[PDB]
Amino acid sequence: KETAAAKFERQHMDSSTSAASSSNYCNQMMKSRNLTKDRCKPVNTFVHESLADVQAVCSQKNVACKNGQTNCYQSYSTMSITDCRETGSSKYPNCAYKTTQANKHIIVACEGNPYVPVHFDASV
Repeated sequence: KETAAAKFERQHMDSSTSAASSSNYCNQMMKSRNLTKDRCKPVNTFVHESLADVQAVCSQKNVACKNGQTNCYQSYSTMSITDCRETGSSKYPNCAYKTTQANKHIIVACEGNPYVPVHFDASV
């Protein structure tokens, strides 16, 4: 139903803001991107850079993915990101998330043609 590339954009891209401005950002974004739909997705990272800058990571530093695959790439530069993690008290359907803003290098898994980001591996 959703292509792998479109699902990555929906779950991780937020180019409309330069950084999460309030502690409520994660509760708002996890719901509007439909990540609290049938369950509370426990962890999710939003990247605040243009889509072209994120797609460009697929041509940057090739590294292993946590799973051992080798189609992962680490951005040469740091990027504005927001980590969203369910709190100890979150309860479907009352999903509650802790928002943590940071500037780190992102690691993404790339696939296809065009070769674009399909999974968010981690940040450093």
